[PDB]
Amino acid sequence: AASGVATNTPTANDEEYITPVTIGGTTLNLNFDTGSADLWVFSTELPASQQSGHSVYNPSATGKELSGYTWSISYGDGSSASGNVFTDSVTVGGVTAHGQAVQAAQQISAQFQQDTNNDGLLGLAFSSINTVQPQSQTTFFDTVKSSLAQPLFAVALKHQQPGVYDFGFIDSSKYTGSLTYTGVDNSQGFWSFNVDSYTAGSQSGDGFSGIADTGTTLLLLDDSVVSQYYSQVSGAQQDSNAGGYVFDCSTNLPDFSVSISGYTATVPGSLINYGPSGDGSTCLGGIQSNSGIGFSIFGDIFLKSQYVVFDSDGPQLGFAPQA
Ligand SMILES: COC(=O)[C@H](Cc1ccccc1)OP(=O)(O)[C@H](CC(C)C)NC(=O)[C@H](CC(N)=O)NC(=O)[C@@H](NC(=O)CC(C)C)C(C)C
Ligand SMILES: *[C@H]1O[C@H](CO)[C@@H](O)[C@H](O)[C@@H]1O
Ligand SMILES: *[C@H]1O[C@H](CO)[C@H](O)[C@H](O)[C@@H]1O
Repeated sequence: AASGVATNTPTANDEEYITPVTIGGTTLNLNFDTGSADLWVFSTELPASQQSGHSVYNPSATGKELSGYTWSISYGDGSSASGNVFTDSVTVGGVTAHGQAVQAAQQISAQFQQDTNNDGLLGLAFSSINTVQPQSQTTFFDTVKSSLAQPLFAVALKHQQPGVYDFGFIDSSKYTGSLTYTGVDNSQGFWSFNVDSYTAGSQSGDGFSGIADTGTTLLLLDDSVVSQYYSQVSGAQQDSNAGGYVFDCSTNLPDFSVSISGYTATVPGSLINYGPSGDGSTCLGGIQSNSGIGFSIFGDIFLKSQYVVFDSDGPQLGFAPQA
């Protein structure tokens, strides 16, 4: 049976996490994304100027076209990418997926044109929302999961330290105490779970649903919850140059917790200071608005507090405080 450890590294301020992936013998640095289901890469089909600063996939060297197949994906922040499809050998953490669909980029939006930190994305959401047309393809995980010792993966994302993606096994040294599991709703292709209640510092409220999303930087919550949280942060104000609510970097931030099948998942206030806001001299908050979508995005700010098991049996999510 197979298993492996893929090492992730955060970019500056932990904006995204990058993990090396070998595709047909070329290693690319990809953004592992439990919020989407596409494995797409910068490729030799992009204009040369857009290849600069990246490792790129050359499908002609090792890939096998999926004849007449295309892909086009659009993400929450407005970014997008599109192209055509080849199958190839894809190795993550020493685990090789043979005949894995690799989505070669022909077009990339401005955001990807300005991010030289990654060479594309490796989706880890359910394969049902893979965007390949006319028939969707399986993610790296779904391709290999019956070959793994257990059909799961697990993630430790850290603040300014390398972390792990564990494929096919649970590393019990990555958390304190025992895991608490909660059922997953995969009906929209996400690792969606329910929280029974929340605590935003000195205030608490009713539950909601959200998705475990390694591809999103922040913890995105309902505006009511954001407002409740920052009402407790002295001098907090919206700064559109920075991305949302900002505050003095020396601020002692309240904790944020959620109730998950009787387990309290707590994000310490220290992790809710995302980093210098950029423009001037404030820091950006790790909690921000979900734009009114009616569910929450449990992005990297939250994940840095937990070890999280993504188990296809169920499916279910397992949580415990990171160690
Ligand atoms: C259709 O699904 C997706 O796009 C999923 C899930 C989602 C659900 C509901 C709403 C938004 C997103 O998002 P994702 O995690 O695959 C996707 C991947 C990214 C590389 C583009 N992330 C995002 O779109 C999110 C925003 C979001 N959720 O609306 N993007 C980010 O967090 C971006 N972060 C910043 O700009 C940093 C700044 C916030 C300090 C990104 C560069 C990583
Ligand atoms: C993950 O699990 C497999 C199966 O036991 C091992 O072979 C591998 O070394 C790693 O521990
Ligand atoms: C990724 O790298 C880190 C340290 O180099 C981990 O220890 C893993 O085993 C992977 O090799």
